[PDB]
Amino acid sequence: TDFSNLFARDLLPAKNGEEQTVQFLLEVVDILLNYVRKTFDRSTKVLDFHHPHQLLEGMEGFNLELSDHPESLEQILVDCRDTLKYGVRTGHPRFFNQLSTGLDIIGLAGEWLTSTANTNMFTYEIAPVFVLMEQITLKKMREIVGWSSKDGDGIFSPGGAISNMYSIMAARYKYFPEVKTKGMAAVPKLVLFTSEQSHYSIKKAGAALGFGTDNVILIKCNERGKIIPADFEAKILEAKQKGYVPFYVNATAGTTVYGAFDPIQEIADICEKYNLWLHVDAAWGGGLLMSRKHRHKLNGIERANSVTWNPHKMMGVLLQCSAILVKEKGILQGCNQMCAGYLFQPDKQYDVSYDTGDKAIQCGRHVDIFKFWLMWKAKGTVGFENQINKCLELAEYLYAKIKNREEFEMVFNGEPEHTNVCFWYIPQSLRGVPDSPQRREKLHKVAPKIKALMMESGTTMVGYQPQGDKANFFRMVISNPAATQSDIDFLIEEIERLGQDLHH
Amino acid sequence: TDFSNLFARDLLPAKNGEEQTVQFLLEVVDILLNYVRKTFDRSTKVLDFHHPHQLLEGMEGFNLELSDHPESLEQILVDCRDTLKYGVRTGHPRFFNQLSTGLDIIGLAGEWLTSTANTNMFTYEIAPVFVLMEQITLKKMREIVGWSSKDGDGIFSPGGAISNMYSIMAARYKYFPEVKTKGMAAVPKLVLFTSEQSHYSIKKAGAALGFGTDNVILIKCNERGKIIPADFEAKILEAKQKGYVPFYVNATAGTTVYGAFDPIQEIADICEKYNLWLHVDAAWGGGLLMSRKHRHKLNGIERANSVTWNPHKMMGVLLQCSAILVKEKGILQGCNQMCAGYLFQPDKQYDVSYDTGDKAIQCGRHVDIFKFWLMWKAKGTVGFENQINKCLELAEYLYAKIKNREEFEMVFNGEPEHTNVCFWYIPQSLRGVPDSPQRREKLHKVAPKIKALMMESGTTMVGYQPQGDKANFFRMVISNPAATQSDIDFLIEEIERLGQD
Repeated sequence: TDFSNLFARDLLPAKNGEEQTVQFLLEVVDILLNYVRKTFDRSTKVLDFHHPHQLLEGMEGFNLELSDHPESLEQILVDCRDTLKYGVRTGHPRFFNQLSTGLDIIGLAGEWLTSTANTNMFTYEIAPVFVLMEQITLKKMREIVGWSSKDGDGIFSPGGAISNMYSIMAARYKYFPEVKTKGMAAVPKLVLFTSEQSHYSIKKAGAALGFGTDNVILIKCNERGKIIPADFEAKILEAKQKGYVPFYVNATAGTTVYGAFDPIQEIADICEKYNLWLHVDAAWGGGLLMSRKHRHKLNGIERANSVTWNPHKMMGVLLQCSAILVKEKGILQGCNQMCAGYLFQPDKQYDVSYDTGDKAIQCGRHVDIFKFWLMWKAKGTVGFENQINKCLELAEYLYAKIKNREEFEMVFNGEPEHTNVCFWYIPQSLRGVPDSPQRREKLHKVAPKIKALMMESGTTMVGYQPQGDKANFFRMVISNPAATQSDIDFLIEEIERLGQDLHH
Repeated sequence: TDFSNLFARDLLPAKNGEEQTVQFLLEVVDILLNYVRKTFDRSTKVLDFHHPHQLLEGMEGFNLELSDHPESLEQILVDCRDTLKYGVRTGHPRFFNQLSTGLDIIGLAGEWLTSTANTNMFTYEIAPVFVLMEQITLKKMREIVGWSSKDGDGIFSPGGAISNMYSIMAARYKYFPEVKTKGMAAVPKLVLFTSEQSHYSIKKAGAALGFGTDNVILIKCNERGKIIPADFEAKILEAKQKGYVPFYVNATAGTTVYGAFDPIQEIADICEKYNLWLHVDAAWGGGLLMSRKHRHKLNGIERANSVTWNPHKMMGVLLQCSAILVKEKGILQGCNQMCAGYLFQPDKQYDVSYDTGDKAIQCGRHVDIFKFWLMWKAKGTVGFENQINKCLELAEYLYAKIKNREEFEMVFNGEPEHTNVCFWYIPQSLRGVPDSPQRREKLHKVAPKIKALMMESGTTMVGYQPQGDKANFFRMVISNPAATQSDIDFLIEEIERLGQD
């Protein structure tokens, strides 16, 4: 009869709704604090798995349907509790399913404040502090990349896929600025280059931006999943022999599956020779720039024309936090500006070059900076460094543990460059067969079955995927500071235990 | 002591940091609660304005610079307090600067939960509840638009600008699917049509997607800022006469400045006749679909092939909340899919049609659904309706108040269709008049001066802008349920006060 007789219409801005608003929000916070507590407790399941149809039918009875009339605030609080009950705990020490794992407390605080501030990034006028924080943070990132203060630009975007899109748009504007007014049909045939094992967002941007996927050329990778530079130069020559114009390459920089690093320095030499825009996709591998021990894997990045870097991956900033960094200033502005009305707006009393909105592809833009800035203040560069180092350390631990075991087979020959560890579990019946197309078809079914059993028990989660002619394999990854040695020991033992229950 | 010698490294996941984690977060919440309290208090300033260099060149105990070593949690709490101190209160009853104004308490709660859940929208695997909420909500939105309850399509996007971009991509794939593989050079000179007063995101997507801005054709508007269908038809004929290929029109649907509504039904007739994709940009005007009294302004929308609708504007959902709705299912999937790795994954144990990420242009995608879904549960459709109705009511009040005053001049002849009220403050010197390029040069300087004085005093904020040949004018807008009639009285009196100063 308290919250069960109260409605949202009775809260602020409703006259003198202050105390009840405070009490409601404190009741919400209480629910979230309990969830935060349980996230770091290993007795808690990673997830209570339900098929889509189970939750759609009233489970139980959590009602997802919408209606004409309001529910009570008590029912709203119940809906909050149930939503968290049936979701996946992405902060759990034993959640290894994605590249982004864990729950940073400072990041969480930063997020809660950002939501309270509730503003757009497009002008200094309504986001003065956040605009300056972005400027400070972006330049710091460019310094870490190895670029000089002489030049530099950048913006945060809604995901690294869109950061990658930015780089291609910027590269096309630098070389063929007439595309903006006249379109793709008014310039020569432009061709892009990316690794066979690079992220699909390159092809996606290729299609979206009017290049066509036929004109996104995949470069051959060696055994370790790295671009072979000789193939890159050969593809360039092949393109211009038929009258096409090579203008852009994407180097990764920490691939999504292998965690491989493309040889940036060799690629840069070829780019300098043929005048190609060099983009480095460090969405995943960019975290390693924070480590003195590991940053050498990105050597040559200082020669890139642009860099994609996702703090929301390795640095464990909360979703989303993705930057595109561009060496030369003015390219993003020139490429994207429409000088509308109305929003920018040259006769403001302040320097309108702080209205960053017109160099974006977005109009309205969510504030992603505060959570990241605050975390950097709370940790220091050394904080990120130590965190990244231990993640990579326990990835080495994992690799060494399974490296020479009969139960496991490594997908490729080579030490992992990132926290990615790619392996098959080999069931007893398959050990020493040997390798055959019939063996691969049976092996293919092993990973999805084990994953199904993982999700049913809710003990752990890890991703599986095929690649090229390889059958489904586990891609283990570590980015969660909550993950410990015993959590890795647990996972290994769990996969083995579940590999002995393939008969359901 | 307390937090003076505690650090982030001592909090969870650190072994014994549970008690200090809870206490820290409760101290953060306390700061946010005080800010929420003050947001709805009219004694509080909307903003304490500072030039960028003023904030950069040191504020007391507040360093923006980053360093190698951590600050104490006490200093972190101070940084939070200072950040909010020097920002703009977008929830303030007297904040009228943008189309998105106000602070919804349920929306705020929803946001806090979403951040705690911290997940991606791309698969049912890691976002089971949120994926279903999105499916339920999108179909409800399609029903409100007037489309079928079965099938249909849509997705939430990071802004209405990108929702607009989706619609052009979808139309292009529907009409010219060869572009995806061959590029734009395989189908020379495709053109897009949009109003002269439509949102710049159409031109922006035109440039980005390879059409060229030359091939984004602007349609003439009448006195009231509406597309002249006449005109629309004439430009189509002109375009195909020179060999170009029309395929797409954008109708708005609630324009950013005038708040005008394009005549969708007449445009739809022309689209049906010439086989053009009809997109309705209801980013701003879409909130009016929730009102039985006002939804008629969007009559014909049921005939659209796609609709952009931003709950984060009129419905007052916290940024960002934007949907693209597509009548025909499978277009977004066909247009956008890359069928990678990873993730998708076709051989999962659950129905993989519930993995929706491959029809997006994004890979990773922020959960924008919960805050919106929760607000809808908390308010009901009737809740949104009553809220929308009062905002439009006090926009009528404003219009009537200044309509026949010597101090004010209306930018165009006609009653506002939305909450947008466009007017000049005319100082004594320019009464009256006559209209000339010489006079417009003087009037242009008025609005920016008053705005500068507004921001200095921090009493209120309202936008100003030019359009075509018109000098800078004020564009008042109302979307904040906290705004009252007395706040409208205050703003008007404040404009007049600042007007001769």
